[PDB]
Amino acid sequence: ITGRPEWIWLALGTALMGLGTLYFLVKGMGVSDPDAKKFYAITTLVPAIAFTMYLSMLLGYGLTMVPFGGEQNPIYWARYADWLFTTPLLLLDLALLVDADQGTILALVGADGIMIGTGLVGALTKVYSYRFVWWAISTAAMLYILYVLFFGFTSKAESMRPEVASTFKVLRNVTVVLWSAYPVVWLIGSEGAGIVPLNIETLLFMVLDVSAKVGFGLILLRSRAIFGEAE
Amino acid sequence: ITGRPEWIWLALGTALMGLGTLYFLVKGMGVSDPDAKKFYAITTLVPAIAFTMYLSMLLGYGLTMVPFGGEQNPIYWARYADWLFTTPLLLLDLALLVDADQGTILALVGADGIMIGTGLVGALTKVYSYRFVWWAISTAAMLYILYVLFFGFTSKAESMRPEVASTFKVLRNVTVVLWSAYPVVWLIGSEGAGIVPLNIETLLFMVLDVSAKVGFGLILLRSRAIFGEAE
Amino acid sequence: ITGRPEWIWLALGTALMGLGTLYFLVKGMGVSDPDAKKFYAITTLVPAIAFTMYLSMLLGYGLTMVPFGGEQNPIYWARYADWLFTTPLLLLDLALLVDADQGTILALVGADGIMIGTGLVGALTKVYSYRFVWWAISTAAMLYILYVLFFGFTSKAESMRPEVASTFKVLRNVTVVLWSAYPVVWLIGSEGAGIVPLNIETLLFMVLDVSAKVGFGLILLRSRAIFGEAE
Ligand SMILES: CC(C)CCC[C@@H](C)CCC[C@@H](C)CCC[C@@H](C)CCOC[C@@H](CO)OCC[C@H](C)CCC[C@H](C)CCC[C@H](C)CCCC(C)C
Ligand SMILES: CC(C)CCC[C@@H](C)CCC[C@@H](C)CCC[C@@H](C)CCOC[C@@H](CO)OCC[C@H](C)CCC[C@H](C)CCC[C@H](C)CCCC(C)C
Ligand SMILES: CC(C)CCC[C@@H](C)CCC[C@@H](C)CCC[C@@H](C)CCOC[C@@H](CO)OCC[C@H](C)CCC[C@H](C)CCC[C@H](C)CCCC(C)C
Ligand SMILES: *C/C=C(C)/C=C/C=C(C)/C=C/C1=C(C)CCCC1(C)C
Ligand SMILES: *C/C=C(C)/C=C/C=C(C)/C=C/C1=C(C)CCCC1(C)C
Ligand SMILES: *C/C=C(C)/C=C/C=C(C)/C=C/C1=C(C)CCCC1(C)C
Ligand SMILES: CCCCCCCCCCCCCCC
Ligand SMILES: CCCCCCCCCCCCCCC
Ligand SMILES: CCCCCCCCCCCCCCC
Ligand SMILES: CCCCCCCCCCCCCCC
Ligand SMILES: CCCCCCCCCCCCCCC
Ligand SMILES: CCCCCCCCCCCCCCC
Ligand SMILES: CCCCCCCCCCCCCC
Ligand SMILES: CCCCCCCCCCCCCC
Ligand SMILES: CCCCCCCCCCCCC
Ligand SMILES: CCCCCCCCCCCCC
Ligand SMILES: CCCCCCCCCCCCC
Ligand SMILES: CCCCCCCCCCC
Ligand SMILES: CCCCCCCCCCC
Ligand SMILES: CCCCCCCCCCC
Ligand SMILES: CCCCCCCCCC
Ligand SMILES: CCCCCCCCCC
Ligand SMILES: CCCCCCCCCC
Ligand SMILES: CCCCCCCCC
Ligand SMILES: CCCCCCCCC
Ligand SMILES: CCCCCCCCC
Ligand SMILES: CCCCCCCC
Ligand SMILES: CCCCCCCC
Ligand SMILES: CCCCCCCC
Ligand SMILES: CCCCCCCC
Ligand SMILES: CCCCCCCC
Ligand SMILES: CCCCCCCC
Ligand SMILES: CCCCCCCC
Repeated sequence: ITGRPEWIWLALGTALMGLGTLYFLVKGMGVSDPDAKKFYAITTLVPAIAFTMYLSMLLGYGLTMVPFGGEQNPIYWARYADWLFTTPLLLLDLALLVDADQGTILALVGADGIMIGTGLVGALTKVYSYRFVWWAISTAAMLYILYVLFFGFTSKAESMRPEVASTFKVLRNVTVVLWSAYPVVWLIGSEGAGIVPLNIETLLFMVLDVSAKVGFGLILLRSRAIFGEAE
Repeated sequence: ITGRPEWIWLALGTALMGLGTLYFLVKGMGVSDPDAKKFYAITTLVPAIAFTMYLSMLLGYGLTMVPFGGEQNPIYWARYADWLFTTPLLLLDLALLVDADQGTILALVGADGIMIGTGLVGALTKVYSYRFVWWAISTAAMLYILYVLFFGFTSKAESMRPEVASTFKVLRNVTVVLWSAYPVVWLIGSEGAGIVPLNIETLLFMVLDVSAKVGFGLILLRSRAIFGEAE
Repeated sequence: ITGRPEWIWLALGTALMGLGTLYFLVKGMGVSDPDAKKFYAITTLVPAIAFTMYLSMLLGYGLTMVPFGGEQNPIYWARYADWLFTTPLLLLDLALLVDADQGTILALVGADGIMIGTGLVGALTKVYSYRFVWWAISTAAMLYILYVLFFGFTSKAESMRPEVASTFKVLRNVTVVLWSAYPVVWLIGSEGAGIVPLNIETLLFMVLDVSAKVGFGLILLRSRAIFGEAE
């Protein structure tokens, strides 16, 4: 484990995702509202999945070597197995908050799968220049997601209860800022141009992951928007 | 790229799926009917997924070598990753058109997963004679799907609006004819008996894919069956 | 095939899953109740999936070698591909029986995915002591599932029709007893401590699989709880 300088950030990430999972699990014990139960189930699964994948990276299972640039490059593939399941769950939290229609939910989840799937292909591609073709396709899929979150959901939240509109607006802004950083870290990190070393890259993804999952969840599950209007 | 004679058909397929995706995306911009939005989302995702997998084959990522018959045989595995997601989406288009019940939808999607999954196992199997055992199981799963589309959905469409009944009947006939060709191309192509060479096999799958996805989508999204009855 | 002593139990399992699939398929022909169709579709898919994965193990495709303990250990990875899809389908049978809320269904299916996913990682892990870390995480996920089936569903079934309450109680008890045996067989078998040899381990999993899928299905599909109350 300790033979890799980035191990400290993988261990911290593992701990923070595990602690986040347990807090949400305990906090959700005393909840019977069927609407609130939906948000607790979605939001608790997110850091639980991330916990297992951070642990796999810490123990060395989620790491492979990819030859490109005449070098064997360490690629943590477990990140994409994490994101494949956690990013659509996070979008479902937002879509259920605004009572989005089914067709829009399917478009979001499908574009998200394309985003993560093409990012994985780009991470494992051995022809250096082709890695950035996949990065560009994946980034186009992300821009579609961000467009929908702004010019489809925002207008839908305003016609909703005030507390669900204000909570959505906050979580929307958090998501757009944090998610946009991921393609940048990829491009300048060891998967892309190799400007930033792997140990610093790992620290950046850990800060982003914890903020986008645990921080996101703390804002959502403390809001009254997750409960139905009741007397 | 150009070192493979089949590259021209992979490049054409990539272009036609990309163009198809963009047309459906633009055409769906001016749509607010929640029913129509469902069909546009399903139908636009189909060629978008196929685009990415054709590109992976063009660039050489979606290709592996499988030893059988005393030879290293080029097997494009990316086809099955495509079909795993696009064939159930196409069946969902048909099932939603006739307002199929949930139990029937689950049976269709499950049989479809078995069809594609066993076809993938057959494509990667190293014992030559066993490849055709998997082909037979996969073909049995397809025949179940075709039976349901005829002796379960057809009777349901007649009790529906006339425009949804006539549109379903057309898309049903297109699907049964085109899908039935796939097991035949597999059997006589490089995955099976090896009668037809890979470059011709690739041309045939490209014609079938574009027809079953883009051609299918053009018929559906030009129909009024996708809109609810409104004044 | 016959070069492996466990082949006899893989062949028996294949036959019993295939026969089970055909019986459920025939029995479900004469069913039009939309509620009953749901249970028949879920319950017939379970042994059909298991059939294909037992066949892959029989023919040698679903087997790999994992080095640990200074030895190349035969690991049947196809079991986890089976369980990944069949265990959530079995939980869906139970959840639909008691009309569970959506949030609870998602929590069950998500915990089940974590259970199977971490068990697969543990089966393929090359550092011997780490294999049991994954076993423990997977077992914690199972205990969560069992808790929900007892202290969330049981109370919900009592407020239901008497026949659905008594049928659920029976299937609940069958599930908790049979599922609990799996982590024990893993721990003492070739994936874990290696006390029980592989051929005996394979026999035990076959008895458990057939009972948990075909036996489970025979109890459910003979009950009147799967039909709506009708005159
Ligand atoms: C509606 C939305 C959900 C739609 C989703 C969008 C999606 C279509 C976007 C594209 C996804 C696609 C790129 C997934 C590729 C997975 C692949 C990286 C797995 C590893 O295989 C890659 C190479 C080794 O580098 O295999 C070496 C050769 C091996 C012999 C490969 C044989 C196994 C194949 C991988 C079998 C295909 C399985 C499916 C891809 C499983 C789904 C994986 C997940 C990442 C989507
Ligand atoms: C309700 C419906 C959706 C049900 C679906 C029906 C489905 C059950 C039908 C059978 C599907 C099954 C054959 C999928 C097999 C995937 C497999 C080809 C992936 C590549 O692995 C094959 C060998 C190399 O040749 O791995 C070499 C050895 C490696 C060490 C393998 C270890 C990884 C395992 C593959 C882990 C299992 C992952 C799941 C199979 C992922 C789903 C893939 C998709 C193709 C279903
Ligand atoms: C809501 C719920 C459904 C959530 C589900 C819970 C889930 C997150 C729990 C953890 C699942 C995770 C451990 C799955 C790992 C699959 C992995 C074993 C496949 C084989 O790859 C392992 C190594 C060889 O040993 O690959 C060698 C290196 C290769 C180069 C690997 C590159 C391919 C990657 C495997 C791509 C990721 C694909 C996804 C993991 C596909 C889903 C598989 C299924 C088992 C979940
Ligand atoms: C909890 C994890 C989250 C919210 C991860 C989000 C990840 C992304 C938005 C990743 C995006 C990428 C691109 C847009 C292209 C480059 C490759 C990716 C996958 C890093
Ligand atoms: C857009 C792609 C489509 C509609 C693909 C359809 C593919 C099939 C219907 C494939 C069927 C197969 C068999 C029936 C057995 C032989 C292997 C397959 C997977 C080619
Ligand atoms: C039809 C198959 C069924 C119902 C299989 C159930 C399997 C389990 C409940 C497996 C549980 C495991 C653990 C709890 C940890 C050890 C590894 C597993 C996956 C065997
Ligand atoms: C979206 C965030 C990207 C900003 C990356 C900042 C990295 C600064 C760290 C110093 C770079 C290390 C280079 C010298 C080793
Ligand atoms: C009462 C609110 C705080 C509860 C404690 C939460 C502990 C989980 C770890 C959170 C750290 C990361 C927060 C986002 C920066
Ligand atoms: C379902 C369509 C299958 C028909 C295949 C027709 C192939 C004819 C092309 C000529 C065969 C090439 C053999 C000589 C190289
Ligand atoms: C107005 C209808 C035609 C629009 C142009 C569609 C261009 C997408 C490519 C379609 C070619 C394949 C059609 C099926 C044979
Ligand atoms: C949950 C069931 C686990 C019980 C396992 C009993 C196995 C007894 C078979 C004899 C053990 C073989 C050891 C000598 C070869
Ligand atoms: C009339 C009920 C029996 C029908 C025959 C079922 C045959 C399928 C194989 C069942 C054997 C396994 C039963 C569970 C132990
Ligand atoms: C490729 C993996 C995608 C599945 C991720 C799991 C979450 C799915 C959310 C589905 C939302 C409901 C759509 C109607
Ligand atoms: C990782 C694979 C999980 C999917 C298994 C297929 C069954 C899914 C059941 C979904 C139940 C409905 C949830 C609302
Ligand atoms: C185009 C939709 C408007 C909202 C999206 C904001 C774009 C942020 C740019 C992200 C940069 C990634 C490289
Ligand atoms: C048996 C259901 C009737 C409709 C299915 C038509 C069968 C077409 C044969 C396909 C040939 C594939 C080898
Ligand atoms: C803790 C929830 C109560 C019901 C679960 C029964 C636990 C059975 C123990 C299984 C042993 C697996 C190692
Ligand atoms: C080795 C660098 C080659 C540059 C390729 C950049 C491709 C980016 C595509 C974005 C449209
Ligand atoms: C090398 C050819 C061996 C023939 C096997 C055919 C199997 C087909 C099974 C269809 C029932
Ligand atoms: C080689 C045996 C090492 C023992 C590790 C046991 C780990 C079990 C963790 C359960 C909390
Ligand atoms: C609940 C605390 C979980 C912390 C265990 C993971 C941290 C790795 C320490 C080496
Ligand atoms: C929108 C046009 C997309 C065409 C790019 C793919 C074709 C491959 C050319 C080499
Ligand atoms: C319907 C009977 C299915 C039996 C075939 C599988 C058994 C393997 C025999 C070698
Ligand atoms: C993106 C930063 C999240 C901050 C988490 C703190 C929330 C406390 C209510
Ligand atoms: C299967 C052939 C499809 C033909 C596509 C043309 C549709 C234009 C309306
Ligand atoms: C767990 C044992 C199941 C027994 C199956 C027999 C059911 C006949 C109704
Ligand atoms: C990490 C355990 C949390 C302790 C309870 C927090 C207040 C519900
Ligand atoms: C109005 C809410 C502002 C939230 C933005 C937070 C950016 C990290
Ligand atoms: C909408 C604000 C985008 C912020 C992008 C930050 C990328 C590091
Ligand atoms: C009555 C519609 C006929 C459609 C069949 C088209 C076959 C390619
Ligand atoms: C229902 C007509 C079937 C046509 C099969 C064509 C196979 C090449
Ligand atoms: C009251 C029903 C008892 C069922 C338990 C069966 C254990 C195999
Ligand atoms: C609730 C009874 C548990 C039985 C466990 C059996 C494990 C072999």
